[PDB]
Amino acid sequence: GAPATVTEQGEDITSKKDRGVLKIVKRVGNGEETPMIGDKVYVHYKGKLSNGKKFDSSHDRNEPFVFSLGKGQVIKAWDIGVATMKKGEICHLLCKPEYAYGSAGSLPKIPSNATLFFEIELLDFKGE
Ligand code: NA
Ligand code: NA
Repeated sequence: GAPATVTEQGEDITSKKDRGVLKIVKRVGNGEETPMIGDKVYVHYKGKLSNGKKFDSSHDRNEPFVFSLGKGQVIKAWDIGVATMKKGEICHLLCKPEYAYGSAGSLPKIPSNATLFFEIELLDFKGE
Protein backbone atom coordinates (compact mmCIF):
# COMPACT_ATOMS: atom_id res chain seq x y z
CA GLY A 1 0.00 0.00 0.00
CA ALA A 2 0.93 3.70 0.12
CA PRO A 3 3.12 3.49 3.29
CA ALA A 4 5.11 0.58 1.81
CA THR A 5 5.53 2.49 -1.48
CA VAL A 6 6.88 5.67 0.14
CA THR A 7 9.15 3.55 2.39
CA GLU A 8 10.66 1.76 -0.62
CA GLN A 9 10.36 4.37 -3.41
CA GLY A 10 10.39 7.73 -1.62
CA GLU A 11 12.90 10.59 -1.98
CA ASP A 12 15.08 11.39 1.03
CA ILE A 13 14.48 15.13 1.56
CA THR A 14 16.59 15.51 4.71
CA SER A 15 19.67 17.80 4.60
CA LYS A 16 21.53 15.03 6.62
CA LYS A 17 20.64 12.42 3.97
CA ASP A 18 19.73 10.02 6.77
CA ARG A 19 16.43 8.58 5.24
CA GLY A 20 14.54 10.19 8.16
CA VAL A 21 11.91 11.83 5.93
CA LEU A 22 10.92 10.23 2.60
CA LYS A 23 8.61 11.92 0.14
CA ILE A 24 6.52 11.05 -2.93
CA VAL A 25 4.67 13.84 -4.84
CA LYS A 26 1.15 12.45 -5.51
CA ARG A 27 -0.49 15.52 -7.12
CA VAL A 28 1.72 18.11 -8.75
CA GLY A 29 1.00 21.65 -7.49
CA ASN A 30 1.04 25.09 -9.12
CA GLY A 31 3.99 27.04 -10.37
CA GLU A 32 7.42 26.70 -8.77
CA GLU A 33 7.15 28.64 -5.53
CA THR A 34 7.42 26.94 -2.16
CA PRO A 35 6.64 28.68 1.18
CA MET A 36 9.09 30.86 3.10
CA ILE A 37 10.22 30.32 6.75
CA GLY A 38 7.67 32.12 8.90
CA ASP A 39 4.85 31.93 6.42
CA LYS A 40 1.37 30.92 7.54
CA VAL A 41 0.75 27.56 5.85
CA TYR A 42 -2.67 25.90 5.51
CA VAL A 43 -2.76 22.12 5.09
CA HIS A 44 -5.15 19.20 4.97
CA TYR A 45 -3.68 15.93 6.16
CA LYS A 46 -4.30 12.38 7.32
CA GLY A 47 -1.83 10.44 9.51
CA LYS A 48 -1.45 6.63 9.92
CA LEU A 49 0.70 4.58 12.32
CA SER A 50 2.84 1.66 11.05
CA ASN A 51 0.17 -0.74 12.41
CA GLY A 52 -2.29 0.83 9.91
CA LYS A 53 -4.40 2.80 12.34
CA LYS A 54 -5.45 6.34 11.40
CA PHE A 55 -4.45 8.62 14.33
CA ASP A 56 -5.45 12.02 12.88
CA SER A 57 -7.25 13.78 10.02
CA SER A 58 -8.03 17.42 9.38
CA HIS A 59 -10.58 16.41 6.68
CA ASP A 60 -12.71 14.78 9.39
CA ARG A 61 -12.77 18.19 11.24
CA ASN A 62 -13.85 20.19 8.13
CA GLU A 63 -11.07 22.78 8.69
CA PRO A 64 -7.43 23.04 7.68
CA PHE A 65 -4.50 22.86 10.06
CA VAL A 66 -2.63 26.19 10.19
CA PHE A 67 0.92 26.78 11.41
CA SER A 68 3.95 29.07 10.88
CA LEU A 69 6.55 27.24 8.81
CA GLY A 70 10.01 26.46 10.14
CA LYS A 71 9.29 27.42 13.76
CA GLY A 72 9.06 24.02 15.46
CA GLN A 73 5.25 24.35 15.90
CA VAL A 74 4.92 20.91 14.24
CA ILE A 75 7.14 17.82 14.04
CA LYS A 76 10.45 18.28 12.20
CA ALA A 77 9.27 16.12 9.29
CA TRP A 78 6.52 18.62 8.56
CA ASP A 79 8.69 21.71 8.81
CA ILE A 80 11.06 19.98 6.35
CA GLY A 81 8.40 18.42 4.15
CA VAL A 82 5.93 21.25 3.81
CA ALA A 83 8.86 23.59 2.92
CA THR A 84 9.36 21.47 -0.25
CA MET A 85 5.73 21.70 -1.41
CA LYS A 86 4.04 23.83 -4.06
CA LYS A 87 0.55 25.34 -3.54
CA GLY A 88 -1.99 22.70 -4.50
CA GLU A 89 0.47 19.85 -4.13
CA ILE A 90 -0.43 16.56 -2.40
CA CYS A 91 2.45 14.46 -1.08
CA HIS A 92 3.10 11.41 1.03
CA LEU A 93 5.74 11.58 3.85
CA LEU A 94 7.24 8.63 5.70
CA CYS A 95 8.71 9.98 8.96
CA LYS A 96 11.10 8.16 11.20
CA PRO A 97 10.63 8.85 14.96
CA GLU A 98 13.71 11.16 15.13
CA TYR A 99 11.74 13.56 12.83
CA ALA A 100 8.42 13.00 14.61
CA TYR A 101 7.65 12.20 18.32
CA GLY A 102 10.78 10.22 19.19
CA SER A 103 10.94 8.00 22.26
CA ALA A 104 8.26 10.08 24.06
CA GLY A 105 5.44 9.43 21.59
CA SER A 106 2.31 11.56 21.88
CA LEU A 107 -0.80 10.63 23.86
CA PRO A 108 -3.37 9.25 23.21
CA LYS A 109 -2.52 7.38 20.01
CA ILE A 110 1.19 7.73 19.04
CA PRO A 111 3.47 5.17 20.70
CA SER A 112 7.16 5.52 21.53
CA ASN A 113 9.57 5.16 18.56
CA ALA A 114 6.80 5.46 15.96
CA THR A 115 7.40 5.75 12.24
CA LEU A 116 4.49 7.80 10.82
CA PHE A 117 2.87 8.09 7.39
CA PHE A 118 1.11 11.25 6.25
CA GLU A 119 -0.81 12.41 3.23
CA ILE A 120 -0.53 16.21 3.10
CA GLU A 121 -2.17 18.79 0.83
CA LEU A 122 -0.66 22.30 0.84
CA LEU A 123 -3.77 24.46 0.40
CA ASP A 124 -2.13 27.88 0.62
CA PHE A 125 0.69 29.89 2.14
CA LYS A 126 0.93 33.54 2.99
CA GLY A 127 3.45 35.86 4.53
CA GLU A 128 2.44 37.97 7.57
NA1 NA B 1 1.83 3.88 -5.45
NA1 NA C 1 7.49 20.01 -4.64
